[PDB]
Amino acid sequence: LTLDKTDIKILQVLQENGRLTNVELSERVALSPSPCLRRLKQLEDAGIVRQYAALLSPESVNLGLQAFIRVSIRKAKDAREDFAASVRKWPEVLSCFALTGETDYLLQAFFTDMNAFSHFVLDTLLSHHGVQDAQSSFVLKEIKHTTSLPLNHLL
Amino acid sequence: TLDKTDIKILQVLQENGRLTNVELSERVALSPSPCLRRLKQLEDAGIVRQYAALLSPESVNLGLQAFIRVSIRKAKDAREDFAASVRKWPEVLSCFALTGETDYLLQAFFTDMNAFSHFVLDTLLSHHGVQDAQSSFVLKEIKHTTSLPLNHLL
Amino acid sequence: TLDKTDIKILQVLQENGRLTNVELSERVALSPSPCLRRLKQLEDAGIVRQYAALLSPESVNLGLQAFIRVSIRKAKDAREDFAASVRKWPEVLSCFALTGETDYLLQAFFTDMNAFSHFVLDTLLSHHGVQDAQSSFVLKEIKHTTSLPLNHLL
Amino acid sequence: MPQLTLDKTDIKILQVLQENGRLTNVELSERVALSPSPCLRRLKQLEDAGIVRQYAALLSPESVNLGLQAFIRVSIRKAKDAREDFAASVRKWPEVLSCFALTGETDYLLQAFFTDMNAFSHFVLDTLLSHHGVQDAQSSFVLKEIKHTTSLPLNHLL
Amino acid sequence: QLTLDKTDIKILQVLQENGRLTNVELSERVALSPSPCLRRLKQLEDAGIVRQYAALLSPESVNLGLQAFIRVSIRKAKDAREDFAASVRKWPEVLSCFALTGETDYLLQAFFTDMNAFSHFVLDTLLSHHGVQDAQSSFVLKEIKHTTSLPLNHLLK
Amino acid sequence: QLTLDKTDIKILQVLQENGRLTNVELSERVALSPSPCLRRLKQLEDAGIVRQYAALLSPESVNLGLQAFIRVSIRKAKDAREDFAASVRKWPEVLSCFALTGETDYLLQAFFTDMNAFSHFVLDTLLSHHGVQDAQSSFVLKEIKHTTSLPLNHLL
Amino acid sequence: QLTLDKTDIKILQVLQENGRLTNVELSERVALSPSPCLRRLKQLEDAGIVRQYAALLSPESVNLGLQAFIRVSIRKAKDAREDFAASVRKWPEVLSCFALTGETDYLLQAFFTDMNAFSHFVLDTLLSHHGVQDAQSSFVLKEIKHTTSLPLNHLL
Amino acid sequence: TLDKTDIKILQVLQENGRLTNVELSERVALSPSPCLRRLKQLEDAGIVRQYAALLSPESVNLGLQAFIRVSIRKAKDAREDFAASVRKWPEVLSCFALTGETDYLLQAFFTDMNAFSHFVLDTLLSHHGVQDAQSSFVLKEIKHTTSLPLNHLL
Ligand SMILES: CC(C)C[C@H](N)C(=O)O
Ligand SMILES: CC(C)C[C@H](N)C(=O)O
Ligand SMILES: CC(C)C[C@H](N)C(=O)O
Ligand SMILES: CC(C)C[C@H](N)C(=O)O
Ligand SMILES: CC(C)C[C@H](N)C(=O)O
Ligand SMILES: CC(C)C[C@H](N)C(=O)O
Ligand SMILES: CC(C)C[C@H](N)C(=O)O
Ligand SMILES: CC(C)C[C@H](N)C(=O)O
Ligand SMILES: [Ca+2]
Ligand SMILES: [Ca+2]
Ligand SMILES: [Ca+2]
Ligand SMILES: [Ca+2]
Ligand SMILES: [Ca+2]
Ligand SMILES: [Ca+2]
Ligand SMILES: [Ca+2]
Ligand SMILES: [Ca+2]
Ligand SMILES: [Ca+2]
Ligand SMILES: [Ca+2]
Ligand SMILES: [Ca+2]
Repeated sequence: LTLDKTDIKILQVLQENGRLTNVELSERVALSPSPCLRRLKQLEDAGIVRQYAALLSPESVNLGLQAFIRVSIRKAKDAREDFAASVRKWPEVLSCFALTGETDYLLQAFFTDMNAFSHFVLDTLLSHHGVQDAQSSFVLKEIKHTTSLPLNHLL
Repeated sequence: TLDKTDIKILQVLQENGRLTNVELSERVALSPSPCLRRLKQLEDAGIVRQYAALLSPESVNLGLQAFIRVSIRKAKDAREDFAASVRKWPEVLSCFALTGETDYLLQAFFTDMNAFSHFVLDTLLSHHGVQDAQSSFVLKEIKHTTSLPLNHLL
Repeated sequence: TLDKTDIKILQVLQENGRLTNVELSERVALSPSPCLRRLKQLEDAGIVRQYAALLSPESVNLGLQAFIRVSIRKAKDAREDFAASVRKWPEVLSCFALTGETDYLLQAFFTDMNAFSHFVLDTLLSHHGVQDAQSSFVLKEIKHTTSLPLNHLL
Repeated sequence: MPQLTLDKTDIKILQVLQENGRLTNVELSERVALSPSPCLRRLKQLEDAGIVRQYAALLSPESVNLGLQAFIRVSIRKAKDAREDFAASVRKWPEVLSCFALTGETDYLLQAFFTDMNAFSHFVLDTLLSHHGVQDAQSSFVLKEIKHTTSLPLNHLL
Repeated sequence: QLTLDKTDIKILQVLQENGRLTNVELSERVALSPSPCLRRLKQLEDAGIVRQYAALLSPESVNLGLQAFIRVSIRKAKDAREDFAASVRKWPEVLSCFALTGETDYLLQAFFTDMNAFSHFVLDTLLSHHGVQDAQSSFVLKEIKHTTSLPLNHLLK
Repeated sequence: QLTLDKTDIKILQVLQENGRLTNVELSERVALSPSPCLRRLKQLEDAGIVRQYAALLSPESVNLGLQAFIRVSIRKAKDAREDFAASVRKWPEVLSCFALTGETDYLLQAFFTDMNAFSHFVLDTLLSHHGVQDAQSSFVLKEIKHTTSLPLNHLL
Repeated sequence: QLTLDKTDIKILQVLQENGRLTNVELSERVALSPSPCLRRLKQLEDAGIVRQYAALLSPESVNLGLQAFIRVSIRKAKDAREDFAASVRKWPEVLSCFALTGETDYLLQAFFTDMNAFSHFVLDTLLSHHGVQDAQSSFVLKEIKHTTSLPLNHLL
Repeated sequence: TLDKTDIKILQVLQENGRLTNVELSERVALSPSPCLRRLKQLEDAGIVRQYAALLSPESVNLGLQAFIRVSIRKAKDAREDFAASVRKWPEVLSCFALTGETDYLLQAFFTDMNAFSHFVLDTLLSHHGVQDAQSSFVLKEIKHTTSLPLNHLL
């Protein structure tokens, strides 16, 4: 159905604390336990909540190097498919978007250090047949990073 | 200091963060009590910085996802005011000071191309520190996960 | 050769291509009998290539106006085939071979980024001649008129 | 929305008018399968409710000695109303037909016509660049017009 | 090799601007007897310094109102560089050509009547050539300065 | 305005290659008597067709074996584009200078003895100029073709 | 993995600056006994720390007036990265070669006599090589700083 | 004054800077006494500007080699202050004013990406003269020698 302010605040609270209890959740939305849990399921089935996940600290797991790699695919057949299917099998790459502009594709990957990166790029990214060109930048400082989408545009 | 079981939790949790101790204990092949101290222990540390509900963007009218490349003005204030402003802009999820010709990279979600129009013109570029902005748009999500790779710890 | 009076006709007609022979007789200080000949003499010659209804994009749900900067292959007939193709794509209104870094420039209209994505990925780039493309979108229309300047003719 | 108030014939009106904009209700109606009174009804509503914003004559640039079509990319300055004053001034330049605030490296893109490269030189050096807001300009020219129509596509409303 | 002095340099300075002075005139401007003056100038030619005497026309005056600078990029063959060079030599509208450093392989200086004329060249000749991978051209809005004259002061001690 | 006929142009073609001919020598190839042939070339040079006769020297022969094409950016100011234009005119090592379209504001053609002299130029004088915002220079590796001669077939 | 003692650093600081020193001279700079200076040093050399001792010459002194940096791009063909690598190793005019991140695939530092020398190298060697897709070179106008000495205070 | 022998001295010494005169005097086909005579004069002139020990970065924990393309502010003499500063930063081994888009180029070494970040953001960009910096990093070292070519002197 349509989301009303109640359905939003849930999403708002949950995008920030996705491991709450239905009890805690209700206590933060002015809802009764059962009526809360009903509305959350609706939201889940209707694709609105696509996954509950535990966000780790990159540094905590020795992942220092956060890479933004701008690749450029080949003008060949099934080059964009093979590439896509490949990038889906590389755990070091978390995200991947076909972008407007000079950049054909953009990858956000994590690595131990520059060595790890060098090995990745040289012996896997660039080895892929469909990769024609790669060009990568590194994060010096994380100004802001959240998974929480904006929701005021539904009020 | 992490160990093999300690880790296997993280892999499981990263993908299903809303598990029950009983369930998580099961997978990591632990008992609830010793499982729970570990999972806690890991949070105590900061290994897990948050559990979050991940939303479908289109599901919520946000169809337009932009990566903007901003270049900040060269002044002592410029970097901090801008930093403090971008933290207060909810349509922008991420922000990174990068290497290369791009000084700062912004990830943001918007309702449609018009919404973007008002954001950049009436907020982004209006900010005194913002000297120039240059933006691209996602045509296709090939892959998007939040789960870090962990095999380099084994 | 056009005289000051012919010039006034074309200027009036470029702005209201539906104007009556009478009001035209007025705006150009003439009689409707001769005045009509001047216009006929124009259409018939070839100064006036077309009269058109201009619609408002938003009005018909075309909120996304695109400018695509293509690069054609260095093929004997890549130039021909592509040109033939862009002629049949109703989403692309104009197409120019420019000077500079860009080989061709396309101005075209879409419903939304989705409609775009499908066009660029399944039709633009799928075309054999198209080597690479990079497009930018219209945040704001500061001015847009089909009327040419004519003061250089007096 | 355009599916709530528009039906087959209404969309055939706008297709036919976009290409032959200076007819008469009878002439047009004589081509959409209607009559000189009902056709007017639907027609007087399209241009009443914002659809048909203008009827215009389209001239041949070379015909009127305009043989140099230029696509200038301008970067505005980070003053304040730099963006206002520029916008206001672009509208006063007859040589500049269109002006758009685009995404990408370019801030604004102007489409303009001139007589010859001299005319253009004088325009850029003496006007575009002389304006206080214009920080930089870079311009390319049209070598060959592959396709140019003012008519929008409407098949997305069916 | 020759040894050039004040009086020989002046000869070259004077000639680089007035390539049509007589020997007499030239002899008075540099303060020499016509006879040895002449010898000198022939010596200066005989030494390879004076490559050519030419008349310089005003493009505008001969309806070549549009001057271009075309940054062309040559394909990767072996013969591409030579075929292209040898073809550019035969294009009269193309006056100069230079293999430059940086992102440009070759830079061309060419003159045309107008943009139609240019369009016709680029699309039907330059890009038609098998070696030309890509072209990217700009045009002269204003000629702030243009001289054939080399500087020679560095030679004076 | 002068109305150029088939012969007049020839006179320009032949001159553009050999600008030091004797009026007789010219008479003898243009198909004009020494009197008319003479008067015309004057009509031509007075009209503004023939703007000058110059000796063309060999760069390398005079130790100048480093040709530079500088792409410069001028600061947008009231006293900017003027001052720079006037300065470039008094810089002997810069032969030509063009305000061209595209990403470059100005293109400069300049000759130097070596990379060091260049260095001194750009650092101490080109970039020291207050109008000069940015400089980006390349160098000629090989001169495929260089002629002063304009084409004139378009007038036939 | 290292965490060298407060003077073991010093030895490598001094030796990076005066690499032909006599153990006696080395001792009077780090304030050790003349014997422990071949102990501390023995160890360091006997690891991988000191890769080599070289005489550094003055480029203009040997006529190499033209120091150039070349941004090369490999073909995304086959073993292009190998053949090229092995070839750059054989070109003595090319001192350094680094595979960088960014729009540039490879960066080369080289030295030449004058701009001509460079032209011959580029057209007749670099670009002739099968793997080299495009080259793009800038030159050094002025050397602000140049030392072979690595910073070591991060080990204290 | 720089004959064939003097070059065979320099070729040998650039590779083995700590070469025994006994050995050196052999590798050039000289007797010891006149060999020591030639090298001396070669360094008393300036040909041999320094003898130095070259270390292995990885060995000293400097994993990140990096090329920063600086751009100096066109101020009164930012050019001077910056130069004087860059000589005081030991992390930056070399700095060159190059032709092209790049005003200055710096070659510098660091421990890790964080060290780098600290330098750029708190030292490089904080200097008043620095208008912008863009930096690329060494993925792999195909070749690096301090020895110049000398065949051109034969
Ligand atoms: C798929 C991408 C390469 C599309 C391209 N960036 C464009 O703007 O059209
Ligand atoms: C802080 C940023 C301006 C850093 C810059 N993008 C770099 O390459 O180091
Ligand atoms: C209107 C402009 C300031 C827009 C900006 N250049 C962009 O890339 O989106
Ligand atoms: C048709 C295009 C490839 C022409 C090219 N952009 C030029 O400036 O010459
Ligand atoms: C005067 C110059 C700065 C003009 C500029 N190159 C342009 O194409 O608009
Ligand atoms: C060697 C190159 C292809 C590396 C690439 N330019 C990058 O930034 O990762
Ligand atoms: C002739 C060109 C291919 C030279 C190349 N642009 C360079 O900088 O070395
Ligand atoms: C010193 C630098 C600003 C010089 C500039 N890179 C040029 O090519 O002229
Ligand atoms: Ca692209
Ligand atoms: Ca979408
Ligand atoms: Ca930058
Ligand atoms: Ca809009
Ligand atoms: Ca191009
Ligand atoms: Ca034309
Ligand atoms: Ca911009
Ligand atoms: Ca002109
Ligand atoms: Ca090149
Ligand atoms: Ca030379
Ligand atoms: Ca490393």
